Amino acid sequence: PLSSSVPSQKTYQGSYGFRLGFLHSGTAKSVTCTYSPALNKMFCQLAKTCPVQLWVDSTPPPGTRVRAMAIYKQSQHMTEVVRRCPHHERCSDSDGLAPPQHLIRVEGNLRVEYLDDRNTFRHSVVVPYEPPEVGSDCTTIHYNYMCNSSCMGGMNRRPILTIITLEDSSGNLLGRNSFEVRVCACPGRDRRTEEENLRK
Amino acid sequence: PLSSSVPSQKTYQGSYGFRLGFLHSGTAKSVTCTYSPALNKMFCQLAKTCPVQLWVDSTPPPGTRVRAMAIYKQSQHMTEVVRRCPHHERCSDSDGLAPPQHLIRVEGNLRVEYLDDRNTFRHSVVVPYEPPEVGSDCTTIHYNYMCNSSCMGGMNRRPILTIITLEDSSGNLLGRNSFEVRVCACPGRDRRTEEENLRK
Amino acid sequence: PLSSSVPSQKTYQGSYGFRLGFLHSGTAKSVTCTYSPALNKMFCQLAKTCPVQLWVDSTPPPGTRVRAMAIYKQSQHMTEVVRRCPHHERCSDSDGLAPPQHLIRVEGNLRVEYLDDRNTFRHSVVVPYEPPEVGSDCTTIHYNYMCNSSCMGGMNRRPILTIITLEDSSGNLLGRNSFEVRVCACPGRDRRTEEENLRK
Amino acid sequence: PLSSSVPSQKTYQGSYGFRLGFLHSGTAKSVTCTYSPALNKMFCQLAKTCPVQLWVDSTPPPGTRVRAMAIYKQSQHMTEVVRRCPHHERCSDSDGLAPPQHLIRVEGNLRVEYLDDRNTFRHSVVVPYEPPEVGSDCTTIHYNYMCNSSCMGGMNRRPILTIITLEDSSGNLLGRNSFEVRVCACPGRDRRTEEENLRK
DNA sequence: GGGCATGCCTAGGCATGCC
DNA sequence: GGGCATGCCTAGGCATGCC
Ligand SMILES: [Zn+2]
Ligand SMILES: [Zn+2]
Ligand SMILES: [Zn+2]
Ligand SMILES: [Zn+2]
Repeated sequence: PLSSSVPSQKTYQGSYGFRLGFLHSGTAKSVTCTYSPALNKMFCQLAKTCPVQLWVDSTPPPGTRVRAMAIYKQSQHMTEVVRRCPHHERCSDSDGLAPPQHLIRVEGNLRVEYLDDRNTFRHSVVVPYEPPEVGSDCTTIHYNYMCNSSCMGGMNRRPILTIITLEDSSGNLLGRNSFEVRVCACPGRDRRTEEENLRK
Repeated sequence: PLSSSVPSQKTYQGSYGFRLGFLHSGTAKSVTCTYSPALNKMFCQLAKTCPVQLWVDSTPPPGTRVRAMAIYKQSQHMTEVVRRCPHHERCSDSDGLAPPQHLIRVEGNLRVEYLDDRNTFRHSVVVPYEPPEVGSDCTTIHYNYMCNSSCMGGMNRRPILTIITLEDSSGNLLGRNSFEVRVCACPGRDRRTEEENLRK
Repeated sequence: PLSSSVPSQKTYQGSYGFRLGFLHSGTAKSVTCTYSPALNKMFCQLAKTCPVQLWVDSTPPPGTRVRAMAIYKQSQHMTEVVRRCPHHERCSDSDGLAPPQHLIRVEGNLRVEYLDDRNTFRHSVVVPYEPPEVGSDCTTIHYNYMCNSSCMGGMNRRPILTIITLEDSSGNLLGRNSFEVRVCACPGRDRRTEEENLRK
Repeated sequence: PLSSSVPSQKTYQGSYGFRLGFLHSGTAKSVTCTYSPALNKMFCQLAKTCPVQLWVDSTPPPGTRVRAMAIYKQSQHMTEVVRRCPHHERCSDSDGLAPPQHLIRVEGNLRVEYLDDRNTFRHSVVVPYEPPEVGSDCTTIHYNYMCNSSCMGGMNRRPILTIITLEDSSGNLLGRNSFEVRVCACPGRDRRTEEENLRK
């Protein structure tokens, strides 16, 4: 169905200098997850690990949370809630934690929460923010996308954005970043195709 | 789910000399329904008209009915009921007569009945047999197939057979014929490919 | 654990001329199921369809059943019950019909029964025998093998035989045949290797 | 299952100047335990003795303990508790002291304790710290690793770190060090392979 | 229709156990 | 200990949708 609103996608580093980082995976045909700096776009396979690094200039307070939400990138689809297709919704692949209709999961976090917003109807997945150890320089979260961009009755070949927000314990906004996502069978092939088309 | 049984597919012309016939459509691009005599296989597009001719040596009694049912061709899948995938099942394309989950519809017949067999769980579509119209030596029935062979969560790229039975009143068997079906985007392309592969 | 007995493996065509047949699949590196006439040995992948044909000279009575049981081929292992390994036993792959510890499953048959013999401790899977369609010449049963021959804590790289018995309603021996089985990742590779080694 | 937390792996020599040392074993393939300074990685065979030296600049107080814990090295697996596979868990190889599911054991110490943390669900093995024997400069602990890195349903080919912590009698941190571990059939072969690949 | 768009299968060859 | 035994991963390439 449709949402009454559209989540802001404006980059906002905020007080803590919140930025995203991504691994340097190349574009081998079927690399599981690869990020394009040129496009600010992640290309990844269904249900595979997608590492996203959280960078901050200073450490946010305890109780700070990290939320991920997908929206359609094209303005005419923006009000449509991004959700899994009827087939994948029904298949038996829930990890015991995630609701069957949620596109975005976090893997390997017992404290994960899945929200179905009563007012906006938007799905999101939230985990507590954890600083890195004083040595290490960033915190990595591992997302799984549970449909292909092409799934009929679902994203139906429409591009999406993932919006990552840093929130305090009440859910107030601390920072925001985003990136485009294509979930597909051949991330390396598809990334090189879209990068080539930039020259066209 | 699974059926307790598998419908017989044995050709049986019976007392009335029941045979099927098909149009001579070629193998072009744009072609919505084309039949391969070499493969005894119909290639057609989703929700497009598929004419099947009923030929008989003599006219069956009034009350005679014509039933169509799909089964998976591969033996290991035979017990699985052929049905629409979750996406097409949910989309809003019912013609007001056909249940949403039935793969096979008859178009242009007010006296069409759709059965969901309580014992076998098989879907089928039945119309009254009408002797041929003045000038024709055959009665034509127009079927529509409402999922592609490739629909995930549905036929999922498994070939099917359509079994056409000539039945009497009680439902007893007067005759039987069958043909393979591929529902696909490019029937002409795919027909020529499979015919070529016959030489391989 | 150990069984008190060892099932006979003697070929016995019996009154009905019971024989097995197998498809002509080649030795492509990772063909899913391929049979070696030279070795009387099936090579197949885990959980993949393995067609076995039942041939008879004349039709056994209604109520006749077909049973499959694995035993270790090497004499010193013969008394050890063939079962799934601890890992596969625990994984969530049951089809709703087969107990988790059974190596051998039948796919696509609602009337399948799984037995855990109270006296011998042997596992077996049984289905009703169904004659061929009026035209057809044999009956095909589709087995799945749910561990690799190499599974540690399970078959642990020991070869097995599958024993197929034709039985009456009561369990009385009507006929018996058998074949060796290797469940492996690359059936074609492994079949060619063992066939080559015959010359060594 | 998953842990709610991830143990810190930051090196911390602390007040007592806590360091690890390892023997100079070469890579004669057969070798049962060999350490790579280039990789800070131990390569060892299942259940074989793995000497780890504890070095300190000054002697920690009586009641000081030494704890070992494994975690997955890859960030996406970090929250998954490292444990033995289902096969090795079930086999009859307990030394009378170690629980069957613990990956890491200490050999030759009657005062060994095995902990299954109620809050984190992590396994660990702890012994009292003993200053070196007179004439020795370090204290050697002998660990055994009870699965191969490749065990299916266990580590499943994922690299692990062993974290060695010096803690006081309350469990408070006095010092910490770590090393990567590969448990495998051919330590010398595999060490040379990974060292060679450093140049690639 | 002719060109893509885009998922699925599999042969090759690497990873890794075994005696 | 070198020679295999054997499962896993994925780039090549086809299957099949789309307009
Ligand atoms: Zn989907
Ligand atoms: Zn469909
Ligand atoms: Zn197994
Ligand atoms: Zn193990």
